Amino acid sequence: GAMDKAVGMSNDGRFLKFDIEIGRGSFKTVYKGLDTETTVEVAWCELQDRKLTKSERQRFKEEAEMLKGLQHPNIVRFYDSWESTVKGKKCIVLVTELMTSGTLKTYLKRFKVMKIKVLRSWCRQILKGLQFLHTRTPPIIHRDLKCDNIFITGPTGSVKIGDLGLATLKRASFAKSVIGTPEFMAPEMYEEKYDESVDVYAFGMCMLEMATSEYPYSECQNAAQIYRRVTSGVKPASFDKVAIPEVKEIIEGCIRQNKDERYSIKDLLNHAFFQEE
Ligand SMILES: Nc1ncnc2c1ncn2[C@@H]1O[C@H](COP(=O)(O)OP(=O)(O)NP(=O)(O)O)[C@@H](O)[C@H]1O
Repeated sequence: GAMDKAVGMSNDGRFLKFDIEIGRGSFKTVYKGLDTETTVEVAWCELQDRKLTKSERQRFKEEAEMLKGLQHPNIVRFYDSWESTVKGKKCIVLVTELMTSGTLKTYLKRFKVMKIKVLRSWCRQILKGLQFLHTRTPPIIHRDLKCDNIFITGPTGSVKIGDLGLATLKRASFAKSVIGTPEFMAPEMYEEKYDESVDVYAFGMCMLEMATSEYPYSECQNAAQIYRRVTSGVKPASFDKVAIPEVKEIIEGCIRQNKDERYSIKDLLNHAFFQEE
């Protein structure tokens, strides 16, 4: 069967690809693969864009080297990446930990609401992962945090942050200058700046999504209206639907327009909402 047809391999024979398509987006196709060295299944991802400039691919090679030496139990593990030659163009392959239980976003669609104990636990694990990344030397900023790339190991398991280090390549992809997902992007990111606090802003919106089970700014007609609102400090309408005042208050501190007024991650971890139990 399916697991007997290895239709691709890394140069070393470590990773094998099976013709089992497990998902597809506009950036990436994901296939089930095998790590022959540990026997664990992995996610073998193939980038849709086969016309990235030499310079884009070179920069990503340097990025993948750093990603390959980072590990934390709340971060989806990055194993390797290389360029395969498929047809007429350089197809980039990434191999990552296989996540078998979907995302926070699909969890919210399935269960409709998140219980406040589950919220607290998962938000705390996201915060530990970000805090790990922010305290490396040098610091690593994710830049593209959202509910869609936060994975779970099971409905009562643990959270892993996905897509670390792919924001530059996602921007290059199809030469479209996509900077991120408007709903989660701090105001300063449209001026081409980022610091650690963009991740605090995005964490705040993830928390807003988990507390309300709706996408932030779903009232907005398009990304332009979101841009205008965020860069004048107009909150998403869902902020007033937040039912737990402590939660509301954390979200408020995370999404402040002025980056310097936002909570630090350490502030967040010591908050009574998280520090309790
Ligand atoms: N490590 C993983 N293990 C298993 N499935 C994954 C993994 N990473 C992504 N997927 C799934 O593969 C599908 C496509 O991934 P996704 O990240 O939506 O694609 P994308 O092209 O990067 N982004 P977008 O264009 O915004 O959809 C989604 O259903 C993901 O849940």
